[PDB]
Amino acid sequence: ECLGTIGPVTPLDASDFALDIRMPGVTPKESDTYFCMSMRLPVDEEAFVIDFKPRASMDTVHHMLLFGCNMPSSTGSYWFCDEGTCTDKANILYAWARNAPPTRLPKGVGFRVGGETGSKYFVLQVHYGDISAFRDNHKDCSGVSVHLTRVPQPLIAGMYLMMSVDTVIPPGEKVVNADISCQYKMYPMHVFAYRVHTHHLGKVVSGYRVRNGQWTLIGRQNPQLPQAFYPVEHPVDVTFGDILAARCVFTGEGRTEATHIGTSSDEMCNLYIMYYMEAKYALSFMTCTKNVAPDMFRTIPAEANIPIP
Repeated sequence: ECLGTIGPVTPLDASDFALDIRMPGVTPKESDTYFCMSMRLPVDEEAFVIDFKPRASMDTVHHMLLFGCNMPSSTGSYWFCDEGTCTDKANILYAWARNAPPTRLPKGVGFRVGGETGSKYFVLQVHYGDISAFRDNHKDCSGVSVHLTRVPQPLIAGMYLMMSVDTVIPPGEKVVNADISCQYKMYPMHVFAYRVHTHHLGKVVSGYRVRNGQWTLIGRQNPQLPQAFYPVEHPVDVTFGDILAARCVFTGEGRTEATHIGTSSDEMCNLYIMYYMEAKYALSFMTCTKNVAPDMFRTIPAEANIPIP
């Protein structure tokens, strides 16, 4: 342990405590290695994550992810995240890039963990991007501190994940569109941040809320930037009756054969939409894996198609 003697649980006032989540002194051998560790919640009952503080090496940490899950992919001290992250759904809670904004939780908003439904584990992913072979051993203890409370929060945060699966990229087609769309049928969620995931053929990912045929932008981004959470300037209310619809733009230029949307020889079109909902009607995760309203896309705004290099 990098000499740090901070302690894995720190009590705060009565109902709160901080959870130092830190790599157990690891040593990366190639630039672009993703290391993973897990931390169990110390409480069995329900708690609320209400804040984070990055503790990343200035000199080499590129990216950090924190997820919430019940079954991490390993039980050893640490592992290579290529192996997996969680065996079950890895529910993303926090993201950090060097020089990207970190996006703070709004006041009164907490992620729900523990209890019957809540994630039992945190898994931390630290991407090292920039390494010298003279570092010998080094020993890095990068991670994050997390502020938890058992004071029930009034708004609860969650992740609405949009995923594409029925789309293929014929090689050399300059522009290929992957569209996603599901009906919204829960209580109101209010969208306040978003992240976009795609492999290297992705050009731009956009996400919208369509209400009575009018599209409101949730967020838009080139997915080859640092894949952190970008804040929504004004949070978008999404409501029973509305449709959520995204739109991944790919290229097949330079490619030999058809690329699919399913490993790193595939592609992916993921849009991670981070929301809050009033506590009594809330849920921590939702997913769309379909395109139920494909014809609607002929009327999608023109900004959805314009590149962001």
